[PDB]
Amino acid sequence: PRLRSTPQDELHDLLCVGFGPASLAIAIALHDALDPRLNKSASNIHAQPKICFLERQKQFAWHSGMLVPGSKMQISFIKDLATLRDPRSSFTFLNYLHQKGRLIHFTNLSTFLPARLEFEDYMRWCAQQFSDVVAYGEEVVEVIPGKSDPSSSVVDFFTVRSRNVETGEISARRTRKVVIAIGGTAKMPSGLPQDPRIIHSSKYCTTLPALLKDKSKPYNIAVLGSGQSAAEIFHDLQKRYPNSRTTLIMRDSAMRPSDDSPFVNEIFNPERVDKFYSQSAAERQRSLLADKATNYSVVRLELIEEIYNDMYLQRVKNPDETQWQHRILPERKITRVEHHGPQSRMRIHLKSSKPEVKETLEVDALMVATGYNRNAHERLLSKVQHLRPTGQDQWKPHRDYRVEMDPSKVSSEAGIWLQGCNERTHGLSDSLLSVLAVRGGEMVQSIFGEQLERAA
Amino acid sequence: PRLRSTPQDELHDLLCVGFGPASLAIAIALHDALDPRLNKSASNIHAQPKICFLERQKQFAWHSGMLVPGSKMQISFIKDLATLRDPRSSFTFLNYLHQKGRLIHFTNLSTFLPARLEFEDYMRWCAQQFSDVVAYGEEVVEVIPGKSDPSSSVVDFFTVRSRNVETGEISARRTRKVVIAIGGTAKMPSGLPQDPRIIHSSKYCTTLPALLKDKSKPYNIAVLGSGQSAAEIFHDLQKRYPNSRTTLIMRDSAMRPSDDSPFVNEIFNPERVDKFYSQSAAERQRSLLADKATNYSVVRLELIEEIYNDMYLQRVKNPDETQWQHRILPERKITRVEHHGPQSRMRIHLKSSKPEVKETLEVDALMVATGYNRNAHERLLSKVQHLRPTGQDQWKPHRDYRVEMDPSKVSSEAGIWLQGCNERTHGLSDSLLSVLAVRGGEMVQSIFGEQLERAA
Amino acid sequence: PRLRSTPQDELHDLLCVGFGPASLAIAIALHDALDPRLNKSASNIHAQPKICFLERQKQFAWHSGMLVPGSKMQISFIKDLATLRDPRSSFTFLNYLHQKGRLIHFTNLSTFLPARLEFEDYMRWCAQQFSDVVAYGEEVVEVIPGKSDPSSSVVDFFTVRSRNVETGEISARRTRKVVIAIGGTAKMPSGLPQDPRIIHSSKYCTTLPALLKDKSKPYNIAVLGSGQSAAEIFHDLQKRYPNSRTTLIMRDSAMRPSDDSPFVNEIFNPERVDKFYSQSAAERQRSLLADKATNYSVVRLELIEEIYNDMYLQRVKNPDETQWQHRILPERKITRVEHHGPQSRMRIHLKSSKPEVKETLEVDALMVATGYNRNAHERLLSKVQHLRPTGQDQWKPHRDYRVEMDPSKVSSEAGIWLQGCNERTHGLSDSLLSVLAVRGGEMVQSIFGEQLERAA
Amino acid sequence: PRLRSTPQDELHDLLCVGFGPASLAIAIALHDALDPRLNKSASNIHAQPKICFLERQKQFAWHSGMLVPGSKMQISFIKDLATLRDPRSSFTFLNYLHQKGRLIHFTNLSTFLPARLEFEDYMRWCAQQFSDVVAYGEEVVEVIPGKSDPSSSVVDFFTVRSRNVETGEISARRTRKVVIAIGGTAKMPSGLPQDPRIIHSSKYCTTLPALLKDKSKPYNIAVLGSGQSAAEIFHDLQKRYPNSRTTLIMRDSAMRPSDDSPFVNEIFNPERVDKFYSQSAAERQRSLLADKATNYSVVRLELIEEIYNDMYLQRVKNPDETQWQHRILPERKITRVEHHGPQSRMRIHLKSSKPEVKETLEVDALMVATGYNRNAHERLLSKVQHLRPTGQDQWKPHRDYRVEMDPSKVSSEAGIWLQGCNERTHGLSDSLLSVLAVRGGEMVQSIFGEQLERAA
Ligand SMILES: Cc1cc2nc3c(=O)[nH]c(=O)nc-3n(C[C@H](O)[C@H](O)[C@H](O)COP(=O)(O)OP(=O)(O)OC[C@H]3O[C@@H](n4cnc5c(N)ncnc54)[C@H](O)[C@@H]3O)c2cc1C
Ligand SMILES: Cc1cc2nc3c(=O)[nH]c(=O)nc-3n(C[C@H](O)[C@H](O)[C@H](O)COP(=O)(O)OP(=O)(O)OC[C@H]3O[C@@H](n4cnc5c(N)ncnc54)[C@H](O)[C@@H]3O)c2cc1C
Ligand SMILES: Cc1cc2nc3c(=O)[nH]c(=O)nc-3n(C[C@H](O)[C@H](O)[C@H](O)COP(=O)(O)OP(=O)(O)OC[C@H]3O[C@@H](n4cnc5c(N)ncnc54)[C@H](O)[C@@H]3O)c2cc1C
Ligand SMILES: Cc1cc2nc3c(=O)[nH]c(=O)nc-3n(C[C@H](O)[C@H](O)[C@H](O)COP(=O)(O)OP(=O)(O)OC[C@H]3O[C@@H](n4cnc5c(N)ncnc54)[C@H](O)[C@@H]3O)c2cc1C
Repeated sequence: PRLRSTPQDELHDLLCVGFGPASLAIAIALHDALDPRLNKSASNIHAQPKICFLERQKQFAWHSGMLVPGSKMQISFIKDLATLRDPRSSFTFLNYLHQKGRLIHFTNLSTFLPARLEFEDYMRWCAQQFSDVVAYGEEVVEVIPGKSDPSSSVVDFFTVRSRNVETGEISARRTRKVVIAIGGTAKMPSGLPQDPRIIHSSKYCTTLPALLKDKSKPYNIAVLGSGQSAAEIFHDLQKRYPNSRTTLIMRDSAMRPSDDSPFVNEIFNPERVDKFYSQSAAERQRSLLADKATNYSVVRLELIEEIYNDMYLQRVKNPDETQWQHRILPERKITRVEHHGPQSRMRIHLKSSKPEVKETLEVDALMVATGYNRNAHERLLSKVQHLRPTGQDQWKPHRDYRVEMDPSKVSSEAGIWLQGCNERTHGLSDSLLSVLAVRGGEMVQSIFGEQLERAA
Repeated sequence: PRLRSTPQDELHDLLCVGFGPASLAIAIALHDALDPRLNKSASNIHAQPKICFLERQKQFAWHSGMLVPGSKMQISFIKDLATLRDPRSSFTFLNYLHQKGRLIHFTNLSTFLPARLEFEDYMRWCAQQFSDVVAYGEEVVEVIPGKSDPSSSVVDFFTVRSRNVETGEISARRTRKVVIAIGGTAKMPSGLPQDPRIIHSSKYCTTLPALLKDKSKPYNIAVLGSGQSAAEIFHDLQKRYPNSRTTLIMRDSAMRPSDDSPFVNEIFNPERVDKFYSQSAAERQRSLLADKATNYSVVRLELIEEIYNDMYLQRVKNPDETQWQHRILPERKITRVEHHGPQSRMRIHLKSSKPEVKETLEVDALMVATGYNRNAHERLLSKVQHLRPTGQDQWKPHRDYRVEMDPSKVSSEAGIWLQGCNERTHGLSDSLLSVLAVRGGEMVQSIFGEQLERAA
Repeated sequence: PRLRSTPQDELHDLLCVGFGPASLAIAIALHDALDPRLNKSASNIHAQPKICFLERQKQFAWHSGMLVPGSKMQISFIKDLATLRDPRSSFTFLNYLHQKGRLIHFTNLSTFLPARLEFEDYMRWCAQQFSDVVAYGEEVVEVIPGKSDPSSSVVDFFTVRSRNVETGEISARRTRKVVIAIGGTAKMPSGLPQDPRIIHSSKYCTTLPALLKDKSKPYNIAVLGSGQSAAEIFHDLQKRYPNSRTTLIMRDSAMRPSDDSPFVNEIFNPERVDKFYSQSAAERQRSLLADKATNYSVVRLELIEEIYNDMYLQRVKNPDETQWQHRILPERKITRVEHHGPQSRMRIHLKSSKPEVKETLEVDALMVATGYNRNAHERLLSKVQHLRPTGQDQWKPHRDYRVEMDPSKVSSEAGIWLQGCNERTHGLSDSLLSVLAVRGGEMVQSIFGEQLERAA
Repeated sequence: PRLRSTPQDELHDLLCVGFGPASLAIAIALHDALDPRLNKSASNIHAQPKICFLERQKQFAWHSGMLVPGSKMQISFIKDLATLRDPRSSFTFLNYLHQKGRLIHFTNLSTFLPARLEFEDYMRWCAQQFSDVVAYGEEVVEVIPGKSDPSSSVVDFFTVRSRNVETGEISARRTRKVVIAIGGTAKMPSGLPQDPRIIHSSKYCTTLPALLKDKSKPYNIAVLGSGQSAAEIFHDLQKRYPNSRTTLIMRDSAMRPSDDSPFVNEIFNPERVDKFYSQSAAERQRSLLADKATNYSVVRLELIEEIYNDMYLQRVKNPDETQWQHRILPERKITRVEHHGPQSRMRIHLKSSKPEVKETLEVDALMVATGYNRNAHERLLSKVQHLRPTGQDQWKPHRDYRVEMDPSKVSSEAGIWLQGCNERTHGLSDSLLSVLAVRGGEMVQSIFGEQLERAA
């Protein structure tokens, strides 16, 4: 079963916004549902669904700005894009390794946690097989309701408009159903001024070398935050700029270890989504807070220990902490950034993070590892907001990820699904790779179920 | 320097209540301060301080009710009773091993974490060297103020009364200064009824075998809680009663790993007590909460993984969880205990721990691993409460552990020190062994400083 | 593709002796070669090959006498019966877990090394799918050459005779090709007398409980050897007989760790068989000796450390080694066994293992963990020996495992293949599970290649 | 007790050649034997023994040419220079940490294996306390027998002559007793030509940067060998020369893991020296061979795994091994070195290491990590050879390390002791730090016993 491209002017069955892991999992699940080898009823399928994926990136990439050398996956390779739904799938990580002549070699490592670089290539290899149905260099700018009968009051399709990233021309594609799977945006502290020397972690590998071109120069470089991203950048900087002075600034008193214990981590199981979803708003908010240390503002223990050991090595060489080349400043917040000075160094003013004073740093660059927001789907959906039930000022995704729309305004064949931004309703596993294989399988059934039943 | 006993009728310089690790650390620090080999000025000491320790236990023991087989220390052997203050001390763990012909053998293990049994013997070996100045089988029942001039309004000594545990006779001992180092009491949920089949974790090894005498019998045994004590008991029961059905009942959703990461665990450093003490009440309460996972309601990762692996082994044998010999029931609370029935089994009624229904268990015994309180010193000190500054209805320990008393009611030579119950003012390390060597050294200086300066 | 049984009187294409992992891997590879889903050319296959497997065991079991509780696999689950040849196979370990509803649960363990019990069930589950073509309770007793034209001098088939284990009746089955995959036999020291109290490790779980029925009795039990089997039995005995005195007797000075380092362990790679096979007899013998510590007379480090820790715990309780409940006696050999005494205890006489005296032990049982031989195929093949090239007094397997036979005495369609006894020619991976998936694939091509090419 | 210097012209009680760890352990043991705090009888000592140490290095250093960044100790810090003999000693590693204000900080690492840099500083700190009795920049060139009565036939003292390393002047010092503790020499393959580009591992940090001054240059660098030194250099080169192509050449098929298992490693226990020494020459040679993997031609597992992981990362980027930046060439030997060419690169000719052809490498430098010999003491002792028993052409050290000399030629007060070269008679622990504390204690008793008994 090879998915063929649909002409731009034809009515699509599905239009996915984004082609990151979440969308890729849906594409794979669709391939597998139409594979007569994997699914018996697939022989009876006559027509290929008309499908298209829109991705703003020029080609498949997985958080390329954070592909720090030596950087490792944080989940078992078994939770790849296909295995948890079907180990027989040709899209498993193990089958990818086999296709590359690397299976025996990966096995000899005895590791569940491949390099981020390797796992990106696996997903890239997966993504390449859907090149006929993916349009790269397309940034979706809006989703617009359409009525096949304009004189009526019922919406039965959607228009998706995207801007070509190279040339800036706007194209439209019409579809019965939309999936929005666009991940998250860089989250910056509101207090920080805009400056080329102030860069979010997500652009670390991509944009910092352009700013600090000489690797041997004695720069002063600061890192803000204490999550995984901060730890990785802080650690890497010591290798990438050997003569640099680095400072880690955090409002917490310490880097804290991620919770990887097996009982707690069962919250990430695919079957647990039903259980999480069915809870009340108060119980869900309570559960997410209670299990926060699995995912947010936490560092893998092994990395913490490495950094800590480097700190002690500095202590051996020099007992005076103020003289260390690489330093951690706990329980601090940035009150002022001076960035209009003649010199190439900004002046960062610090105070105690403690509730109701401190030093100053001269830095060539500030890396801001302050996490992400997942609200970008809102802007894409503003023109379809009036289709929601009257008075409801927020999108409400059902268990199957389809947003609630007023039944009398929107036809049953038309719909919009959200992926990767539903943590509040679906649990901590929603933004991760943990349930993507199973969720992909669910999504295909939700969207293409009518066609798949006919063949079944 | 061998500490000789003081006659019961003589005025003591110091009377310590309790002879657990905290008091033992003080005894060792005193020995070391008078040791001319360790402290040069010690030659000039002419008089041995008149000192006595009162312990209710018949002999030195360290949480004997929880000496579960295979049970391990949770801190490095380096934080023993002497090393952090002076590695040259004859009371180090390494010197103990040397004295037992076991030093090379411990070394070959490559472990920082000795069995609790071994560390108890080390402390027992330490304790034995002070047998002249320790009175076992003495439970202190009250501390009473005394005035060397009864017609005056100034208190300058204390009377300590203790009841002989075997024979019940009351003895009095007079002292200028008192240390109260009595650890904690068993904490029981208020809702649970009194019953011989309901036993606190602290009495697990000591009292459960008396209740369930036949090791091969198919008992039903429940464990309440999800901290270290619960995990250890739950795990051990499977070895101790091979044919038993065990249930772990917890209000939390999972066992959670203790935080042993190196940056966070620096809060346990001796030098950090100054920093913690100097903070405000709000900041201290905030800090203790933030670092709770280092010590409370947490299980060492390795034990969690073991228990989890045992659970998966049960899954391999039987896919139906309700049929498992050993089970965990998360997010539950006990609403009712039926314990007046004719049969030897109580009936435990369960409900969801979730805020505003569930099963019933028939159990031969309920092990209650619900932690400890440290308020027992209050009852001992009721008759000295009037010596506090007017209106102050709680004991306030200074940095050096001496409680605040009204300067015009209490002479400068008389005082009371608290040890092991000061977490609120001194930090998380207060109840542990972490700072005992250093704290012991501090205590000796605070209490015997005037004499030690004369020789200095 | 479901393999149907062949009537006993029909000429088979293949007859496999044994249905252990090696034969099971061949069955799976055949299933996969005929699976049109996995192999495209398989559609064109018209006729199912006539195949049969003969197994002496009543049902599939994997070293059941050594299924010690808690006993673990020593290779990655990835080297299962199918994955290294094809990750898409329905016979992978991961697909088995999926079929049992256990995939997510195994994943949460983060282990490459499943319990031996679990891996046995996986293989059992695999084996069950071939029940139509496997005859259990059949012990093959001889292989006899046949000539379709008896007046000629050319052998073109083989007769395989097996004795029914329950009823003892002899059945014959004729085949063009034979595979002998019968594993190894218990290896006993020649010096030891025959006695019910002297039991090889391979019968430990199965036969020792019949001899020592009371688990609480204070037996004396000895273990001879220092390989993995000895370590496991010695360790287990302490749990299985809590009041017993156990002795480990070894001629070496210590238990030695298995080599699991990644560069050395590449010898176990499937591609390395070509390289090993092509070497001279002297170079192969040299290589096997050099890499012996990967597999023979070695104990997994983690088990050594456990046992060692138990020994140190005994030291803590009692400093006098001669009084320990569980002891290791290094550098000893057994010179005499007294087993005609009135009492239930044999008397074992010991001497120094050192080249050119010692204690005596009274034991209820001696467990002999002295490894295996793989020469049992010789007895099965005695009547076909005359078919070898003149003067050649040993079976010579080619790279593809087919033994050399005189071309003028044996027709090209007839042949005999050896599996699991070819370490001398094919390398250390030959007796293990390491190359079974790939070897199975090779074997199917070697044996059924002509038919598979026609469809190709 | 502070050891004061002896005038050069006075008869010494002891003259030690070398001031590495072995000699330092003797100095510490002497300090401790005279310390009235540690040894009670020490008060009665009236006279300080006249002692001197001669060291060719300008100051204390511990294998400075191999202080590779991140390089770690391979034995527990507990086997330092004093602890195994006396934990109360002021020369323990833990007391050193305390003296540096680093004790709490080392403890928080939870490691038994300090950096080689840290352990060097510890020993340096130890060494500094004996600066009065150590002469640096003195290379001992010969040991000469002396007779206090020249007309007699009895030798009763020794003359030790050393050359000043800076100025080259020869000085003589007379002593009753000599200790030779000079470690080992660089061992080079006889086949390799002399060349500045061919450097032994022992001079890696010291001399390679002088040869290859530009760290960013694309050099080709080869490493010969497969022991710990080779692995460390090979690994380090990748960090030190990021753009370089490195090749590891080894005659073995793989890097092999050091044996660190606890039962085997008991051979390193101090008490085991008696047992080893008492064995025959054949049994000792047999034992050393059997336990070789503890110490020789082996790499710590963790380093092997790191290097292996780096190799697999190269495989991910490029599947063609011949194109890798860093390569391992197993089972090779160097047959020819071309080093008279005009270019700065030598041409290394390789062949199979296999017993009775291969590539060529162009390299800027060859690092030769081929281990050490310990025969340098022979040259120092040639002029005293005639004092041995007639016909005996090798030095025979007793259990107490004193060489056998003819009783009628050498007076009982005069003697020579060997340290660090006695592996053949005393075991594998002889060249290591494992028994230095205890051996130091033994040596002091052997040499100064008569004086120490008088005070006892
Ligand atoms: C550095 C890093 C490492 C991580 N490692 C792990 C890990 O090891 N394991 C794990 O489980 N999780 C990990 N995560 C969590 C992460 O959320 C998931 O791995 C994954 O990226 C989520 O997939 P997604 O498709 O929802 O979002 P994304 O991966 O962000 O993909 C969304 C795609 O949509 C595209 N897009 C966005 N806007 C538009 C638009 N307007 N028009 C068209 N296209 C658009 C983007 O270019 C992007 O390619 C990591 C996250 C980061 C930042
Ligand atoms: C099972 C268990 C394991 C632990 N393991 C560790 C560990 O590995 N590391 C660590 O740092 N901490 C550990 N702890 C924390 C523990 O608080 C300390 O190790 C230590 O016991 C504290 O010493 P203490 O002297 O303050 O209190 P205690 O140890 O309780 O000693 C107080 C003594 O006072 C006696 N006493 C009480 N009342 C009276 C009275 N009225 N009259 C006379 N005598 C009296 C008691 O008998 C007792 O002996 C553990 C605690 C438990 C329960
Ligand atoms: C306790 C133990 C644990 C092991 N664990 C591992 C591991 O974790 N990983 C690993 O790679 N290797 C392991 N091995 C090595 C082992 O050799 C292989 O796992 C595997 O058993 C080899 O398969 P086989 O089919 O060649 O031989 P076997 O497993 O012995 O199977 C041969 C079969 O032939 C049958 N048979 C014998 N004679 C006759 C006859 N005359 N007629 C009919 N049938 C007959 C036998 O009943 C048996 O079922 C282990 C071995 C042992 C003993
Ligand atoms: C890189 C490296 C790391 C090691 N790490 C460890 C480890 O972690 N643990 C361990 O147990 N062992 C280790 N070893 C083994 C090592 O042998 C010991 O640690 C230790 O160096 C032995 O001490 P020594 O005094 O016998 O010899 P050395 O350390 O070699 O000291 C002998 C001294 O004599 C001096 N000398 C030599 N000739 C003369 C002369 N003619 N005149 C005057 N002075 C002279 C030398 O300068 C030297 O300082 C290591 C060895 C190496 C090379």
